[PDB]
Amino acid sequence: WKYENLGTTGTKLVPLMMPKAGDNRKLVDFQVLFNNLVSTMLGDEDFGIMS
Amino acid sequence: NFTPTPGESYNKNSPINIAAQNVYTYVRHMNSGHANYEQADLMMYLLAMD
Amino acid sequence: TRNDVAWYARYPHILEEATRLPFAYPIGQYYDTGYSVASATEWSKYVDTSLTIPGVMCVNFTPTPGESYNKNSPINIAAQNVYTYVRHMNSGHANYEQADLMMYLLAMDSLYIFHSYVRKILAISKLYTPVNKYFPRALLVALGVDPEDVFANQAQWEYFVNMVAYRAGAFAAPASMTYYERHAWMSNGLYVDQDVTRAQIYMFKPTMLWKYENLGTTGTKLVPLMMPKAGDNRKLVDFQVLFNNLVSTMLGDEDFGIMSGDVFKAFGADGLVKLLAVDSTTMTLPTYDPLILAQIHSARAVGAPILETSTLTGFPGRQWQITQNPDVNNGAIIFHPSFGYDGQDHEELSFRAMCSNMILNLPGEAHSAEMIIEATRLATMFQVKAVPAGDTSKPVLYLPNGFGTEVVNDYTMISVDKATPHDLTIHTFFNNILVPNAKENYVANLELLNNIIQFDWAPQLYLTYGIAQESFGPFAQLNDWTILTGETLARMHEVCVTSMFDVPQMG
Amino acid sequence: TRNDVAWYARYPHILEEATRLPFAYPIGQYYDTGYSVASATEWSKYVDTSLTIPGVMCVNFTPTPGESYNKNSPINIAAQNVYTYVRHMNSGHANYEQADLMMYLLAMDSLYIFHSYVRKILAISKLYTPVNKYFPRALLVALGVDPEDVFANQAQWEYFVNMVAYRAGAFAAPASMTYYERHAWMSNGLYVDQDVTRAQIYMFKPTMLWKYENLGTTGTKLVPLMMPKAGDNRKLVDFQVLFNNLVSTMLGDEDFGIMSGDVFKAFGADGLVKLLAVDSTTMTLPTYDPLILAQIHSARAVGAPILETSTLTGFPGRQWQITQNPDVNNGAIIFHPSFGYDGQDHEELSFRAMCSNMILNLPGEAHSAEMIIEATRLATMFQVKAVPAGDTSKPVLYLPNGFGTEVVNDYTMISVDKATPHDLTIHTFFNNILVPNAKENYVANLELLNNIIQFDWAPQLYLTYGIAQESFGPFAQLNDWTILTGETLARMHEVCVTSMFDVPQMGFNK
Amino acid sequence: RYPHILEEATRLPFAYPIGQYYDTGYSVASATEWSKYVDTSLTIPGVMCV
Amino acid sequence: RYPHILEEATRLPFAYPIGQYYDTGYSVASATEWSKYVDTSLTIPGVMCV
Repeated sequence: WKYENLGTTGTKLVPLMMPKAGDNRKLVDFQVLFNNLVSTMLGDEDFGIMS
Repeated sequence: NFTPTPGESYNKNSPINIAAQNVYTYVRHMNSGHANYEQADLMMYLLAMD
Repeated sequence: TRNDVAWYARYPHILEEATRLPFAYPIGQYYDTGYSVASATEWSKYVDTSLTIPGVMCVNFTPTPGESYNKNSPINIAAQNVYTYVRHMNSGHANYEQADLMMYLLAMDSLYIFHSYVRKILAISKLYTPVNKYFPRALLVALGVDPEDVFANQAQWEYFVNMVAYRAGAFAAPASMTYYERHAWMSNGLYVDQDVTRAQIYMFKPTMLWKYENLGTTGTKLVPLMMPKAGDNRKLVDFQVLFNNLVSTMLGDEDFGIMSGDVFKAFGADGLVKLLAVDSTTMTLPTYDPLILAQIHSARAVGAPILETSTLTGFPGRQWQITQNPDVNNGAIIFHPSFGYDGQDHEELSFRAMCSNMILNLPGEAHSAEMIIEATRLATMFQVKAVPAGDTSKPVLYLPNGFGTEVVNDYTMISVDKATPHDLTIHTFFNNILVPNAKENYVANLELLNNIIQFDWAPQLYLTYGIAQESFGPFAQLNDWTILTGETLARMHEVCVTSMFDVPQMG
Repeated sequence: TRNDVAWYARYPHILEEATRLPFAYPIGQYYDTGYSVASATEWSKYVDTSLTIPGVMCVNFTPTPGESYNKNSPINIAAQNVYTYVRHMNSGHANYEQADLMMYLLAMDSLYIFHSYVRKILAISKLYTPVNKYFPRALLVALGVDPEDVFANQAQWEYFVNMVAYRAGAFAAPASMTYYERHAWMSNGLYVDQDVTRAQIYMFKPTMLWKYENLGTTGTKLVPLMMPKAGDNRKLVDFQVLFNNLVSTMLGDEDFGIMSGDVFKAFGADGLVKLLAVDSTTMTLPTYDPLILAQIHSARAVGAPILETSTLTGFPGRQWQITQNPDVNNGAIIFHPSFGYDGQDHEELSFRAMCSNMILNLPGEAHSAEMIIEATRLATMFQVKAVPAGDTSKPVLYLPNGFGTEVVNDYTMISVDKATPHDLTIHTFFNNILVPNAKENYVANLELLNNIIQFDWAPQLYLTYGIAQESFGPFAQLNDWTILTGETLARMHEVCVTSMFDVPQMGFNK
Repeated sequence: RYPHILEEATRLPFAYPIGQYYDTGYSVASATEWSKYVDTSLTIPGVMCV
Repeated sequence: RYPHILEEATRLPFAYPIGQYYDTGYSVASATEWSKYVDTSLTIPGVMCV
């Protein structure tokens, strides 16, 4: 579940698909996935206040 | 191959909404929390951490 | 001569494994039973798979001083009694009369009911049960508050209720005058219909309160101030302007301070009505009280309060008013409301079913005098019809044969919707329910009836139909009933109005 | 919480004089409430002054051996066990099979039920009470008997009951088989709903009994013999004709004589069912039994029995029958009855409301296994529709998913009328009630509902409105409940039918 | 904290007798339009003779 | 004598986390016409490197 902020009209959790069992993904793909996951969380001050 | 879920939720009487109310009461009121977010925001932060 | 072992004791594991079923379903929750045939989905509404169980029935009441037509009324005799008690305990020349003191003493009751109401709104919000999902939001919706405003603004709500208790606690009122203790007992308390964990809850909410409205040399006139109804999502600003409208004429006023100080000198500080304080740990638990349940079971709803803005075609000047005027009835406190109103300037044809003699029903077979007279408190019977003026009148009004220290206006029931998203449903009704001729409201009326019979001591229903031109009588289960005529209920009402307003011994 | 009012203690004389009220109105007669508003006679039917409290709800049942469509049924397992004990463990005769012995044991139960029936008719007629004017005539009307006949011919009734108990002793049947004890305990008791003075009364009456039929070498039947219904006003001669018709094919059959002597030899005279004698001093007082009330609550009426003269378009061969044939179906006893019949050749569309899963609610919060297994004895859930033989079919029939030792056909409630004679009213109804679109059906249905809610552990109602094409679900006050599906109730039915037909007097499982 | 809730939700009848046909029933119940595509039967054998 | 009213009137959110911008808001709601003459900003610094 990837966090999505819509502002005053709500807040989503959207799917972020993981690699499947034939994909042969390197470390750079998992680093891109982790950067895409925490992208909308470390710069949000709503998340900082709640944290 | 699994998908993490908060449970099925279509009204306020859901387990995730009851848990949202409980954790928002403990964080916001029993401890002096901030007032710029609601219970659904705190629960979705707790769901995004998982 | 040897009795052999039975089958259930020869195979106890078979019996205990076949009968292991999950009981104690949480209420506050929609349940689908499913189909046992499963081909019956072709029979769409002819198969009912829904199971909704209600949780809250709120009794919506109006506090009254009893019926009053002259100075021989029990409220005026009580005014005389309490005024000669207070005046003969206070050295000096008073500036107020007996009627001013009794009108102060009723306005203080409306303040104390307001404080118990907002403290109930506060103390409900901390209730949680896993097996009751109506807690606390259905209780808050039934009291007419926005439930999210109480959780979001909890400290401001606590400040408001503590300031109401501080500002209304500055006035004195006698503690040994059971009117205050009874109204506090009703307004502070959640009542289960049965002493179980998944029980249905009864509440008491004021429909209106009495606002003082000083007039000067032309007397004193307690006016209605309507409370928020269930479904109104009222916030703290609305309850604040309601409190400010209730105290605008008596907060920093000299006459109310003089009357309060005279009551404070007459009755000691131990003899005054104490308002409960509320912290963040204050909780009211649902209790089992058979006296509450006995008077709910024999409650009869009188209808909506008539206001000065309420339009009634053939009835002008019938608004509910506790009045006082030295020009009228020799300065007596006057209150005689007419009943059978619901808004909606037309005749509510279902109030004709309230013209029978009531049935007072109790459980067991031995009934004490205290139980019998406590079970008749919310009961009000009509006596005659009010006379219109103009030979063209749309509603039909009724005069009672006396009433207690409070009358019931309405009942509001909170259940769960059987349609998605299964939110709370709000149904307001009298004892008398009209079922007009349309296909929508037959199954809806049956759902209301099945919802009402879940409540163990629910008020007795009277149902009229449109095409039938016919009312059906008391829809309730009876155990040990008697038939009350209006004169027996009038005598019990006069006894209980006298007992509520009674002052101790000295002069 | 509400300190007591000190004014009531200081003036108890005024409180006692103001609250002298006539409670304990005797039930059995009409009461008028009167008028609070004396001018409300102009609003004639919009004011209800009537108060009709009912007294009797008769549960009309059919005794069953359980559902049986193969040899693995509980009745066939019981047939094998009792035939092994009678034929082989004791030296029995070899001219009959296990299905013959089991059908003899099933035909004896109808005799025992008939004896309990006429014994309850006799014991009711001596009951008169100042507090309950339903006694005894409403109980006698609900059982189908002319109540003046039992009064005028009390000695003849009293000796006929004893003669039934005497002539039933020509046939031997085991006493540890709790099928007989259950049916005798059901069809004789007067059951009170709340354990107070003028409480409501539940009875159990057989709708039909199983009459024995011998086809010779091509099988053996049990066919229905209909009992009188609650308006019939039957004299003693009708009940004597019914008892003569019941034992007509049993006392002259030497297969039954051989099987009777074999059961007598195998179990001994001390281990047989003893229908006990009644004297002139024999009374039944009504009892409080929360197991019986838990049976009546959550009971499910399956409809009328289907007879061979019954007219069912699209269903020509669906008459209720306990049949065995050595050529058919491994020689197993077959009872596969269709349900949902209303006595007419059309679709009773309120039985469509019996197609959802049932609710079983019990008192309290701690239910024992014995209590849960007892409370499901009259519950019957439909499973599938029957297949119509053809394409045109007016009724809709239902196959169950098993049933207990008895199915409910009907309920009959006796109440007083609200119109000016104020006589006894007889209403018969299922759990499912159709309210058709007519101007006079809604107030009558509401009176039926309000009479039903006087009975404490009443059956749960399912009301269908013809104007809305919509049914409403279980009209009852709930408690600690579950949702039962068909397989759980089928497992409980399997358990109880196995436990009823078990004879511990046998040499089995020691 | 709620052992009664757990013990009441999990009381199921185990130990079904073998030698017996079992119908599982439908969980969707509209699926009777899908006649043999839904399998509700449960047969368990008892004897394998060598 | 009235510590409940004192506790309810002084439930204040202290311990604002430093590192982010805070807006104070407007005591006078019409003071947006005086745009830069009203300062609603609060920027607390964290690091001074010598």
